[PDB]
Amino acid sequence: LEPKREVCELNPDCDELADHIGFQEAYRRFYGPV
Repeated sequence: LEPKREVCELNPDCDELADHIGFQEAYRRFYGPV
């Protein structure tokens, strides 16, 4: 797994994850590999 969540921070879709946990599950929802 490489730096992929860099874009996640921009899109509120998975960015909201960092609000209560901020791990990867949210990003995996629309990608898969972390």
